[PDB]
Amino acid sequence: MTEPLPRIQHYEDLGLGLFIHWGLYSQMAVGEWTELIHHRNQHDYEQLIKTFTAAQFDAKKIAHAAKAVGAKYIVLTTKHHEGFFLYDTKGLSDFDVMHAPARRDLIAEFVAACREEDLLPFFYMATYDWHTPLYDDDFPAYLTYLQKSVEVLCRNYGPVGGFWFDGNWNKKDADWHLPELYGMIRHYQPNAIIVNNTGLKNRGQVSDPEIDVVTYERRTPDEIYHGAPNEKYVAGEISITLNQHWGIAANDLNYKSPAEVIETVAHARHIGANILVNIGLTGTGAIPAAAQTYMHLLGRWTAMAAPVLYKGRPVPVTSAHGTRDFVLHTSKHDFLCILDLQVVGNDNVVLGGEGVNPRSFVGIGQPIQRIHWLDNDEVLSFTQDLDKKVLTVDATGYPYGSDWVVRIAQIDYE
Amino acid sequence: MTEPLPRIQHYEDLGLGLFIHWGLYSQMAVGEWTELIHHRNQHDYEQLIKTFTAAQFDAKKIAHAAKAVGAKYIVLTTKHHEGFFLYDTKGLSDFDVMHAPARRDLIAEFVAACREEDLLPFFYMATYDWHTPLYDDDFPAYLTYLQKSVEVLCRNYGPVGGFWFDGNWNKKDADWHLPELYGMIRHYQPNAIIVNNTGLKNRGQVSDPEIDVVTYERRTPDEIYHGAPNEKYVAGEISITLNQHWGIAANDLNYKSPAEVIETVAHARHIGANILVNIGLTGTGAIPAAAQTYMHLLGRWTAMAAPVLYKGRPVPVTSAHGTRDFVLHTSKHDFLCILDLQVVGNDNVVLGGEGVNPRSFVGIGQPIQRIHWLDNDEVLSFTQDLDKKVLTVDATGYPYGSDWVVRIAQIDYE
Amino acid sequence: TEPLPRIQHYEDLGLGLFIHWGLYSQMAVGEWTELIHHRNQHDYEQLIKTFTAAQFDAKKIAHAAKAVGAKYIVLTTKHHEGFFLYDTKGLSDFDVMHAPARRDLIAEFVAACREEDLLPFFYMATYDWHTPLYDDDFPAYLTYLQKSVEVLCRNYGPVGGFWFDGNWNKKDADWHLPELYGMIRHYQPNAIIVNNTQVSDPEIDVVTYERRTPDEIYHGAPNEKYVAGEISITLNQHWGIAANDLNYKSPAEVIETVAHARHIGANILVNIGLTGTGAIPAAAQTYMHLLGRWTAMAAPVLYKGRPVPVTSAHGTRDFVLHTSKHDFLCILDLQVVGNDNVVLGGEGVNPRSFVGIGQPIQRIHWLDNDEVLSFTQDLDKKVLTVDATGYPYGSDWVVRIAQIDYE
Amino acid sequence: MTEPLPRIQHYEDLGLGLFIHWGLYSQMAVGEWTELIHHRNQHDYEQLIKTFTAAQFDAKKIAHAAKAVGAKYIVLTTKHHEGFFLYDTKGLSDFDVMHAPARRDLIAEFVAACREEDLLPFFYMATYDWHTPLYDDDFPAYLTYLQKSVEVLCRNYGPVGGFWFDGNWNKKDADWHLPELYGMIRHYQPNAIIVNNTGQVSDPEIDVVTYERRTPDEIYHGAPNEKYVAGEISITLNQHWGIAANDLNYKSPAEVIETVAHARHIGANILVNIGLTGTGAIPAAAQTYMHLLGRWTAMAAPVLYKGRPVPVTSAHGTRDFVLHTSKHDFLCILDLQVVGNDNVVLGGEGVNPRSFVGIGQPIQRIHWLDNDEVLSFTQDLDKKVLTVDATGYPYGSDWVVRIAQIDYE
Ligand SMILES: C[C@@H]1O[C@@H](O)[C@@H](O)[C@H](O)[C@@H]1O
Ligand SMILES: C[C@@H]1O[C@@H](O)[C@@H](O)[C@H](O)[C@@H]1O
Ligand SMILES: C[C@@H]1O[C@@H](O)[C@@H](O)[C@H](O)[C@@H]1O
Ligand SMILES: C[C@@H]1O[C@@H](O)[C@@H](O)[C@H](O)[C@@H]1O
Repeated sequence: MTEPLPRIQHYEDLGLGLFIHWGLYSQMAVGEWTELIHHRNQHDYEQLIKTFTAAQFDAKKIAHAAKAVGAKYIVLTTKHHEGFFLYDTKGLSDFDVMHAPARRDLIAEFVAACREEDLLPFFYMATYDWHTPLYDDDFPAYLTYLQKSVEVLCRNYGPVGGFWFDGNWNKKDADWHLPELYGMIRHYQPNAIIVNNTGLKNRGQVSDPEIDVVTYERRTPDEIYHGAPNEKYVAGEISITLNQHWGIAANDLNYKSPAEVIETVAHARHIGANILVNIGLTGTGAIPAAAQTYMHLLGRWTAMAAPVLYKGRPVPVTSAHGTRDFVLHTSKHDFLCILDLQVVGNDNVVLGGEGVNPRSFVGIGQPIQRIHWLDNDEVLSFTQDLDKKVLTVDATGYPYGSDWVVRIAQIDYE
Repeated sequence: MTEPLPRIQHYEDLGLGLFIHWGLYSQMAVGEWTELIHHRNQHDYEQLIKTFTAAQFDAKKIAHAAKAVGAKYIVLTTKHHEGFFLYDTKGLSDFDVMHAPARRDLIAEFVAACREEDLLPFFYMATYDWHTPLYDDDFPAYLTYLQKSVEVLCRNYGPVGGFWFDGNWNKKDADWHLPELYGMIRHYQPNAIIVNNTGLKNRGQVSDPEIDVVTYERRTPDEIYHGAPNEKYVAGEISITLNQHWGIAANDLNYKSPAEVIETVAHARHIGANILVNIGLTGTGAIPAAAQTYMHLLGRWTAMAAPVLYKGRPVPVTSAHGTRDFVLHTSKHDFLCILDLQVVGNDNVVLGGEGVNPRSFVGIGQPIQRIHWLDNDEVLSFTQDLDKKVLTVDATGYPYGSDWVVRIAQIDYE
Repeated sequence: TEPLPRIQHYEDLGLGLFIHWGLYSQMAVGEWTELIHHRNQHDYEQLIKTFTAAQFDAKKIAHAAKAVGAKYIVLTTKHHEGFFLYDTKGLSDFDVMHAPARRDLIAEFVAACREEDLLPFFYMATYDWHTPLYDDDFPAYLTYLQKSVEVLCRNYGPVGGFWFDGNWNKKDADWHLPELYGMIRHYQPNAIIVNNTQVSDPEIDVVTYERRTPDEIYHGAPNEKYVAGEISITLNQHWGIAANDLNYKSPAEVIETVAHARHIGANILVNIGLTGTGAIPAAAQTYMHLLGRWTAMAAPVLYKGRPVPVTSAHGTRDFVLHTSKHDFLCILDLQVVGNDNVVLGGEGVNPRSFVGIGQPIQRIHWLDNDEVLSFTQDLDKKVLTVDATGYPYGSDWVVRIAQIDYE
Repeated sequence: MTEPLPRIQHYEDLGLGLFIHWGLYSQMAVGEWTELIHHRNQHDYEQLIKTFTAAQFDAKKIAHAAKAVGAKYIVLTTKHHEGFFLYDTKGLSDFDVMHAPARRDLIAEFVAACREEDLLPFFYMATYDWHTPLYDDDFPAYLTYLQKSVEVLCRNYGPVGGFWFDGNWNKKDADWHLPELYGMIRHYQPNAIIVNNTGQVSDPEIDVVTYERRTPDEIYHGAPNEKYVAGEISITLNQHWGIAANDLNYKSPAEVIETVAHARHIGANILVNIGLTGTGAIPAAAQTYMHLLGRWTAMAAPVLYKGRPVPVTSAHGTRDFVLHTSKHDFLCILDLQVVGNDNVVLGGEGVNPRSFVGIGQPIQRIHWLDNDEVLSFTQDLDKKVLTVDATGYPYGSDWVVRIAQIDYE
């Protein structure tokens, strides 16, 4: 029964973010966990620092691509489990980009590029670290090292959109000293969104009062947890990757369809969450061609969906038996999100979408002036039963040559 | 009881072809049927000839891309329903590429490029034509025009891999004079494969003795028809497009997953058919970026599957209850094609593929020396019951960093 | 093309009861036992000596048909095993007159049907395992088959129909159907002829279909004779009784299949296998009582209702049936209504739509309890949307039927 | 992770029980919740006591039917939400069978019948009660009334197999004084099984938790260092527990068999429910299900009682599973077809390899329980793989869940 604090309300309006995984692992192109899962010799793996040139990393291109896909923030891996830092740690560690041939603070380039495009920069930081022996040998000292690495991020790069922490699940029973860590963040970055990824086995959990967002990794839940009754509201976020891996994986051919990606983005909004779509950069920091294809396709959809994608919120309006349709609410309009439509041919050439296609909703109590598809402005016919709050629209199929996967009709009230 | 003629045997070894739709419709990017389905003014639509530059058509790059994806032939639209010819009709018509600014016989460039890459060139020819008034006003004269247009293709381009006719379904009861049309083809191109697409309502029918291949458009059948029992054997072919349209359609976002494309290719081989994977070129003749992504991903799979994709054939060996696995036979080996595998993590991090995974097959009666995955040469453990012809393998999951969608194990016999 | 009167009458029957009873019934391991279990023929045929029919009461069978809402009964007069349940008058010694029963069972059956206003139909297997003629002299077999049918055509008065089964065993043979059906037409001009095998002869009235045929059935060519259709269901996996077949379908599935038949424009036969001595088993009685509650409720539409070009909205299994005065919405996948405290699933407003109704509606009500439903129409697009309320607590009809009353 | 108490171990060996719903509601045949859900006038509904004759209740027939179906206990509704008691409450209430024309202690008849058949009598008791005003108007006094009603059951009927409490879910936040209620039960009936249908372990004295029918995974047996608790699932034949004449939505007999097998697989007991008629008879429809289930449980007798879940999984895409006794393993195999022949193809004809992972011991022989046919098999002992040719049913039979006994070397 609490409502979101302004910065959280601002976060929910972001809607869609791009997740970016890039580290030393990227050179191998066999997934970001390669060092542990393939049981590599650490010394040999860590030699990858010597060929980390970042020769194709262009933060401007990345920010441009995020803008074009309709993303409003980017979460970049500043340090993954491998423990290599993509920024200047100022003497905290020698395992950082300043000790690689790249010799560029990549996080500085990233934040400048985000600002030029009006995107919020978010920093992913692994809390489970494979590089520093402090992790197992002196946990209290490890917490200090982690906190210092975050402190550098809080003080050297201007205002930060958010932090995305990951790895506390590796030591479920430890005292991670979150009030000190989060408190430090609140001191230097009062407006930052704090996310703690509590991992696959503990979905929806709030690990500290300072947490703003709970995560659902890889897969969508049925409902988003918004925090205990009477406590601070926390937002939710789902994250998906295009194939089975987060870092680039050259021989992972198991990509989701573009259509499924569109349905997952719409679905997140339906259940009241943001969604992160992940891409893994190449070894040298380029967006791979495959990811570019997905971004172009999703980008066509998000441009069409712009009136509702950001401000639209769940509302107690359900769809009729046997359909996957749903409704989103802004302060001026309702929007019918309609799935499973077909292309329209003509009476001679039948594509599937030709016949009258009544789609009903329960929970709309106000007389409607008009309804129209966002993609082409066609006006739909509809009937209402105001007492039972029933709306029925004839959801016409796609014009030949197009197929939006999730089609959106805007409702204009009297 | 008949066996395939040599040319048809050669056809079945092709396995995979690339279908290419390119015409005036391409400039509009709203599907190849746009002229009819969107009720365009014919005069105005046909003005698209004036901006047909083919400025980005490079037959060499196209043939190279076909070779890299593992295709062994290409079917190119020489004339679609719109009735515009991509070749020099030598006085038959003014509605051809020689009267467009391109001024290049595109079919000549195509055939030369195919030959350099050892690909068979196939010519798609629409028999239902929206351009010539002969079609409705004087059908007998239309048949003469169609036959002459095919005759030009038969005499001016060297040996032709095949012809892919489409549109007889528009007049199911007409006499199309197939003996004369196919007799002419047999005269000039005795070795050509003749395919007649009998359309969605008439799957797998033989419209003349000269037909070599029956088609199944868009969708896969349960069984491939090989002709009436004592008659000429005919091969089968399934055709699929990446989204919902054959020509390019910019706002059709409803793409199939790469994984489904891989499964459909494997499936086609399982049931004893070739498969055509379709791309629509841009207005100026380029392979679009999205199609390139699919070709790169499918290309990794077909390179791995090369030992079996071409020579492999269906064999009476079935898989155990509840699996989608199947077997292909070459003269030296059997190959287990195994679906629904997961990635292998480790003891600590579980991804799904870790446990022993017994997959059984019924119909293998010969003792086996060894079994190994094509992708990494790992040796699989197995047991046999020779009397009941049971084989059981432990189908290990993918090494982290990879996912082949359909994984293939080669059997080596004693 | 218009159905002949007898075929129009047939389609109004709607539901029939199929009865399988033969020597196989004594073994209670399915009607194909002789062939599938590779039994010694001589030994199997000895079952004639214990065929007493001690518990066969044709009146109880006719009563069970009436209670289930069936309008005809198809009885196995001779199955593949080749034993005749009637007096063949010298054609064969392998008939009920040579068994201890010593009763013409078909005569008792026809009298019982008549008393209950039901049509008697005779199943006759054309694939026969008894007579050596079948393999050793096919032309003479056809004569024997025809004679056995002739006895049925001439000794019992007017018959409802004949249900032939087995031509599929020899798909390429000449069965001499014009002679066989011509003989039937001579003695029994009004009888329905069904062939369980596509139309194999002009005299066929009804073809059989697979119970899961999705689409409305084939009625023959535009200028040809109209042929009706029929689907069949058995309660478990076997037609004759099978004591250790526990794989019974749900009553709900049986109800759905009966409704589905009407939706695609077919009759439906529900099968029971009698015990060795001719009794209806207790399990079959349970199904009859449950289906019988449904068919009594559905009576306004079950007989006269016909398919009509009105489709249901996306993701629904709902369908419409038409009589001359009314349309009926047949609505599936409803839930029971509890309250605010006790949620059973059927509580919320439940809009179910249909496309193809162009006339203004006065009133719509459920057949089971007369509750009036609210609805809206778009007459131009022919859309109807009803609030299909869920079942009153304590009931669940599986297929619920709403009658439409027009203005 | 501790070992079950003797009484609980004995409970798990019961395997299958019959649930029986019978009360005043039965006379209306529109479900057991009719009084509340149909918003009936309380005074008028409660008049049903005057026609409660029990004229067709025969506890002996009920116990016989339970025995024949292979059930080892019966849970009878002694008082449902309607609040009418099927036993002599000895002055606690006038709304009991002694004030109805029946004038017979039905629970006494029930316990005697169970004993003659070697079945454990269990008493269902609704804790959510619609009759007494105490329930809403004076909850502390209600708890006393409930406890007294249970006390009568604990002192007047000899040793009681168990109690099956239902209704605490109506007031999830209330203090139900379970230490006192269960403490009283422990005093008079130390060996009784206590089940609380929570709609979680609500008190240390609970022996059995109830679970959903469709629970996929092996059940929760209590926190790691604490008392082991058993599990139980329930199924009814249609949508209602009391009789409901116009509820035609019956499950298939096949689904009932699969649910019984499934309960064993997850390590639970299962209750199959029947609702008696107004006058206390088993309806004909219920009899059909019991005859069918009975055929299956008689065949499954070697494993149904003593069989327990074990870490042996089935191959990809099958629903097969394994149960373990001290002498044998049993393969429970689903989705088989009938065997015809080459000419008449019924589906079960081909070799049908079904695999399991987790068996590490060499096997001597495997055979179907229904007909003793010996199955062929191969093993890979290092990877613990077993593959059997699971032959289809002989024509004329179909067991739904077929069971193969494994005999070890
Ligand atoms: C988003 C994912 O979440 C974590 O749990 C990591 O282990 C993965 O590598 C990835 O970063
Ligand atoms: C392969 C497809 O087949 C035909 O039927 C054409 O009408 C389509 O446009 C396309 O070329
Ligand atoms: C109705 C069924 O149909 C036939 O084909 C027979 O072979 C069956 O035994 C049964 O009579
Ligand atoms: C077994 C069922 O369990 C309870 O929750 C009751 O409310 C039902 O009526 C029935 O007794």
